Amino acid sequence: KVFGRCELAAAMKRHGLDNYRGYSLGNWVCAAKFESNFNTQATNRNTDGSTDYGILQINSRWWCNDGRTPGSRNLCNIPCSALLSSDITASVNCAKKIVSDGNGMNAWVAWRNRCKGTDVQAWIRGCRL
Ligand SMILES: [Cl-]
Ligand SMILES: [Cl-]
Repeated sequence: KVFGRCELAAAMKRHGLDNYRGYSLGNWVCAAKFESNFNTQATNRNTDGSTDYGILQINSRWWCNDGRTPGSRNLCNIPCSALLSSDITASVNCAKKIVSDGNGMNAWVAWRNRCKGTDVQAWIRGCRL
C-alpha cells in the first residue's frame, strides 16, 4: 500500500509513535518518506548484504528474519515479509524497539542525513490529526 502523507501520520499516531521516545510525528513521517516513499512494499538491499523492509526500512540483520541474512538476530521476532503488509502494526511495534536501541532515530541513517536538524513539523502540515 502507498500511504498518503497524512494517512501515514494518522496511522503512526494511532499506533503511539507520536512523541515516542521524544520523536515528534514529523520525524517519523520524514523518515518514512525518505526510506520508503510511504510504500509498505518497499524492499532494498543494504551494503552489508542484509535487506530493509517496509515503510520504515527495517533491516534483516538485527530486527526481522528474511531467511537469507547471515547473523540474523530477529529481535522483533517477525518474518520480514510481515513488514510489507498494508497494516503497519508490525512495522510500528518493531520501530519502537529500534528507536530504543540507544541511538534513537539515528538508527535510520536516512533520518540522520535527511530529517535531523530540519523543519520536520512540515511533514505533518495540513494533516487533520
Ligand atoms: Cl541492489
Ligand atoms: Cl549528527
